[PDB]
Amino acid sequence: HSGLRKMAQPSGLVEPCIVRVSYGNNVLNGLWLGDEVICPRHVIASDTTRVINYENEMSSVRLHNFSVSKNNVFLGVVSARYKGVNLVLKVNQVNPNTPEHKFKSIKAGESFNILACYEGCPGSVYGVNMRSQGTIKGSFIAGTCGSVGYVLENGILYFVYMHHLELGNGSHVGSNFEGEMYGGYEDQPSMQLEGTNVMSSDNVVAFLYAALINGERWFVTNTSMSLESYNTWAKTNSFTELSSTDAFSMLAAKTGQSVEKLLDSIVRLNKGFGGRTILSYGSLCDEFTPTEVIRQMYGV
Ligand SMILES: *[C@H](O)[C@H](C[C@@H]1CCNC1=O)NC(=O)[C@H](CC(C)C)NC(=O)OCc1ccccc1
Repeated sequence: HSGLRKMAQPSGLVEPCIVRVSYGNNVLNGLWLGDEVICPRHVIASDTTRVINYENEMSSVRLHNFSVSKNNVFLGVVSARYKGVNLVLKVNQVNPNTPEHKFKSIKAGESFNILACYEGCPGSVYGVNMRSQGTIKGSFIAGTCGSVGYVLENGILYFVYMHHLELGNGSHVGSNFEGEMYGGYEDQPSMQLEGTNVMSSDNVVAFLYAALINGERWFVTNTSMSLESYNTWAKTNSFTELSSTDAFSMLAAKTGQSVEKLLDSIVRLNKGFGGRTILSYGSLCDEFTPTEVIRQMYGV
């Protein structure tokens, strides 16, 4: 009974890039790469608790009003441009600890790492999973805007997320480094709603395989459901369509349960667990990808 737990990738490369950026009373995090610092543009808003006119804020932006710092290092701001909802600051000094990196976007249902930082101090690291609506269930609180999401893929560091805001339902909204807010959300204190959650089927199947590997089998019966039939069902029950079962071959082989037996399990279990649990959860979990589960269980 090893169980199943959300893991992060190490944060070592990312920590030395974090700086503190402030403008007026606002204080948040920046990402210092080469001679550039990146942070949410709302750092410039004179009042972030009411609707913001960003065209009017930028016009009155005076560079000298920025304070960017790390340790005893105070960076000078030589210029500042919007890149979508991200503010981009050319500073007078190159970050000697800049790692080799690239930028990419995260897709619905994919996992990545958060380094959560409080006004410049990196404080925690934990894995997250992008929800259907482009949000994540982070744990962001006051001071953590500009915290950074990243993934390591074959020895290559990708920066993928910059944190911006929290929705009424406790879901969290961020941007990629092209300055597009994931899910299209605006960077405003509008009482925006997330929209309905569509659970990732691939991920829920991964999670059920993890439970089987761990010796929990109650939710498997002597019935299965074909991919096509399951997809017809998921379109009308807030689940994603499953395009292929190839992703799960290893899990199916190791557990002797076909993906199709687990599609049947989802349809039954979505109506309720009947008092029982699965890896301690009393409801379906879609936070782990198939790949995440295979590496964690087998190290492939
Ligand atoms: C920036 O650090 C901050 C992070 C929020 C604060 C608490 N949890 C978070 O994720 N972002 C904002 O304060 C943001 C500003 C833009 C909308 C211009 N406003 C916001 O997120 O309001 C929602 C909220 C605020 C305070 C507590 C709970 C939700």
